[PDB]
Amino acid sequence: MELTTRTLPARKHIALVAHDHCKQMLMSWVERHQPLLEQHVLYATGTTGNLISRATGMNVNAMLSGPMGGDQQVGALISEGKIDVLIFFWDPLNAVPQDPDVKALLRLATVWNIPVATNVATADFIIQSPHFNDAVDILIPDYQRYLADRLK
Amino acid sequence: MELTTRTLPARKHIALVAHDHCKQMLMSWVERHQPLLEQHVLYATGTTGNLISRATGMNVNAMLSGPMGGDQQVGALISEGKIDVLIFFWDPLNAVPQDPDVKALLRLATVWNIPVATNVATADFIIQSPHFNDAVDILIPDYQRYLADRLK
Amino acid sequence: MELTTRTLPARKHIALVAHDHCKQMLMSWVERHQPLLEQHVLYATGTTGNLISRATGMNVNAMLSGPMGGDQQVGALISEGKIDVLIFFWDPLNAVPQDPDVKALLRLATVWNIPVATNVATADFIIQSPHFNDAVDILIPDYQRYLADRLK
Amino acid sequence: MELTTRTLPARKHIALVAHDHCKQMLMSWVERHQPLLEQHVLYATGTTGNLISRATGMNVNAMLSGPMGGDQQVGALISEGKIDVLIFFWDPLNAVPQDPDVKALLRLATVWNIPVATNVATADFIIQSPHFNDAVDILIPDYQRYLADRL
Amino acid sequence: MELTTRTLPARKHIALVAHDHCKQMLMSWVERHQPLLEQHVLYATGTTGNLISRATGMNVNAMLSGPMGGDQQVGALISEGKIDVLIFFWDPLNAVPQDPDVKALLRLATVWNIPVATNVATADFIIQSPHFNDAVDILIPDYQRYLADRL
Amino acid sequence: MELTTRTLPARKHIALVAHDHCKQMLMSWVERHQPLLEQHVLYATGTTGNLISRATGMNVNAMLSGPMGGDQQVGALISEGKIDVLIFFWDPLNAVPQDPDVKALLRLATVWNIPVATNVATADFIIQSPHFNDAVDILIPDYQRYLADRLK
Repeated sequence: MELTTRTLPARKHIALVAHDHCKQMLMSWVERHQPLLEQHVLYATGTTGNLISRATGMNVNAMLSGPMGGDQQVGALISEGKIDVLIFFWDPLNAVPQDPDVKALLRLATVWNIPVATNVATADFIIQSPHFNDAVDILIPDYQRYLADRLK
Repeated sequence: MELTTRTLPARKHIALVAHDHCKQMLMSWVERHQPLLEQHVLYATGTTGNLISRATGMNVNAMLSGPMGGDQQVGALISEGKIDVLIFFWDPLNAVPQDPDVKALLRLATVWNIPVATNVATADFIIQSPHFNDAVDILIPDYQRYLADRLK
Repeated sequence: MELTTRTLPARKHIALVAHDHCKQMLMSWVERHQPLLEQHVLYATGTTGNLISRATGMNVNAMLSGPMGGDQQVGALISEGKIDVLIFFWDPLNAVPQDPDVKALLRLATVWNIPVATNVATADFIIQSPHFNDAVDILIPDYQRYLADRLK
Repeated sequence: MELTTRTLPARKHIALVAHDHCKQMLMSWVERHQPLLEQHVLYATGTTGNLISRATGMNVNAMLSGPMGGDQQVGALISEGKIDVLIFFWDPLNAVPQDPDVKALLRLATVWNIPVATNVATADFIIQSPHFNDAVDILIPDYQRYLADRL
Repeated sequence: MELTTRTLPARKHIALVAHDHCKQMLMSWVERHQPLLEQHVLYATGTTGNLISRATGMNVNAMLSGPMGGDQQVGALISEGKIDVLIFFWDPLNAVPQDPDVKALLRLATVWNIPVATNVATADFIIQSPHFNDAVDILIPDYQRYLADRL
Repeated sequence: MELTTRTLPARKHIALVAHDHCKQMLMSWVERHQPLLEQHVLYATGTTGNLISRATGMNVNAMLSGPMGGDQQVGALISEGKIDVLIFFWDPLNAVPQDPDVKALLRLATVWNIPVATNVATADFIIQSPHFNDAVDILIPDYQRYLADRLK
């Protein structure tokens, strides 16, 4: 449908989310890039958020735990254009009860066209990118026109 | 233990959501109960919310459209205890792309134990219940004890 | 789609189903409302059924266990107009093997427009509704007309 | 879990089901095997059943249409040991709203261990197999034991 | 859509896949038919493959374990016409994380119209079928015409 | 589980896949990055592969169409370590018949820890990252040890 533009700020609002068997990976990743991450705004789901702040002293805006709605809170923030980057390490080897929430979240990150990482390799390539700390124009769906065509 | 208590106010915060093929059904339902619904606070996804407001003249807090993240916004409000009742007329005869969002939303409504109607019959029974206009206590999981246990 | 009507008898045919982690939740709910439930016809899936009759002494028409086909037996009965109310406490925090059966059962309960509760709050609202003990009409899809078109 | 046995009678109770895009495929298959199928008991979902009846003239016990509950009716019969063979030509190239019912039906057919064909090739192999026309014993889960242990 | 034909060779390429809870049931099925299976070419997912080889001494082309991609490797071979029969005993009573890989594999087997068995009864009917050791023509999508219309 | 490492060659093996409604976006994206891509080895699903080679003249190893097995062929290549990067613009606003294949493919990409992009924003950050043209070590699961424990 109709697409418009949005500018990701130089200072990104990053969401960090990880499944239990993936928390250790996210932790190491975060500790390895702390100096850089400290330059942006950090958000996370309940458990993930607390484990990170307690371990690194970084300021993290913790949302509810994933199974309790954290994923949907993050999804909502992305739709509202309040989250610019999503680092979501989900477990591809273990059945998760909130699997629909997981798919719904990834679905929204895809439609709102924001940088998304589901593994370390992708996360490294993203944060080591030269424009990670710059303003970046992205194409996003034009809700205004979308809804307008719906009310006709 | 693992559960606590929440009190639903007399003036309920109602979320109204409907798939395209079920919108007429929801519209009719809303019209036949405009008198009572006017005494409560209404929320709704994009398209649904506008249609209702333009047809009945009631104040409706419209969020994004479902496919664009509206379901997750509703789910978020529910997890935050800002939505007391959910009327979600999803289409059981049509496949939708935001199906994971649909499932995730119903999953949260189940978790947070709030009144949920997925069809007209259930909506009618719920709205005709006595203390529907009264303050009612519901059992909800104790998030504090939950998160605390997570961070052991 | 064409719609016709069906009359819910005063003495409702209630199906009671609960996943393992919600069984104590359902049991407790049934005992609290025994004086009321005793006035209706009860049906349930294998395990749930036996646990109820053995704990309350009430007569329950037990079907097969969910995983073994119980869910579909209930779905069939619903489509056939033999079940008027569905109380299905599925687990929102645990993945189950018969998940497709769960979704298929809730899909049909939605299609045939009967009161459905997936949590305690909704269930309480339904049974306290004034017409829970009266005969009431509900709108249902007109199958004959639906099939005629299919063969048109 | 403990297993027991069930006998599949010579005269089989067959459930015939097909998605719209696969109906023609099932119709052709049923027509070229009519002489044999006429010897067994046929069951089908609503639309499929009616189409087969008027096209071949055979007697078919039509259940409700799939989207309307037909699939679960068939599942119910299978779990009750009333269906011996399932011919389900579902469409692998088109999204279906009753997808959960489709997966649920197939899950049950697996559980109760009855012959199941989801395509023509499997359907042909099945009906050309010797035990299709005679009684044969199959292993099934022992429900009694299963339920007893649950309690 | 547009169809064409393929001929399964008398000597079939069989893929054997089973979830943990169904492995033993697959082992018993294999040994019970070893004489016949010995005359064919066997493929299997990682764990399943090695278990069969070590127990019967039959040669088996072992692929990666299912969760690691083995289901997709089998799916790939099927679409390439390298697999003629699929014996997939998936667990109908236990959810697996690679559930999508399971559905995708079954979806392809359906599309490419090859004999497929998800339980013992179906597997026995197919294996006991007369033309199991003969060349058999099956109808398959005409990929050429298919891709041609796309562009 | 036990992990090991793998080195992604400087000259990457890239898989390009896109759903119909996303083909135009991928196309123009490839054209705008043609100079970079020309120095690598490209793979793609049926339709997508031909459209690209036809419009850019680049050499593309085309597999089968996704709905016909293409996604599984790609997943197979990934698990075998023959694909280093995956660009998959799947349609988040459309229900696809091969949905399971789509998820299975994304699941493997996650498991094998290779760079993956599902939208333009992510694709741009990845291709501009410095290590894109350099040999890179990634953490992958140790299959040998994994399989050995399975046969214990």
